[PDB]
Amino acid sequence: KKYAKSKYDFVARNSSELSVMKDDVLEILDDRRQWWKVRNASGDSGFVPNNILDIMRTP
Amino acid sequence: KKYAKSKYDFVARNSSELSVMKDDVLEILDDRRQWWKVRNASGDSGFVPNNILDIMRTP
Repeated sequence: KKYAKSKYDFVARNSSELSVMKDDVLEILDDRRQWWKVRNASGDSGFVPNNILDIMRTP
Repeated sequence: KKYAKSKYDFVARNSSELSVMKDDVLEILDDRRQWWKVRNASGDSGFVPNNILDIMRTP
């Protein structure tokens, strides 16, 4: 059972994000695995775990 | 534009998560800011940026 407290307010820019108020206590899920917000080829947007993604860059 | 390629498949379990297939090319949003999956006092699940949170621990 991992917990954290929000130091600042956070307003979700859309329904896929979660709004929180300063001092709110939250339970951290998935064992702190980190996520990135991404958009696919068809314009769909959402969160994906970043440990299975590889950044693409010029050689 | 910043892009990443998925190395494995990922099946969304929530409407805020985006299902992806191996080899899919995704556009990374929010300048790669890192997010955590959390659950609030109300029991709702969601994503919040991890840099506004202070970890909490009991001695």
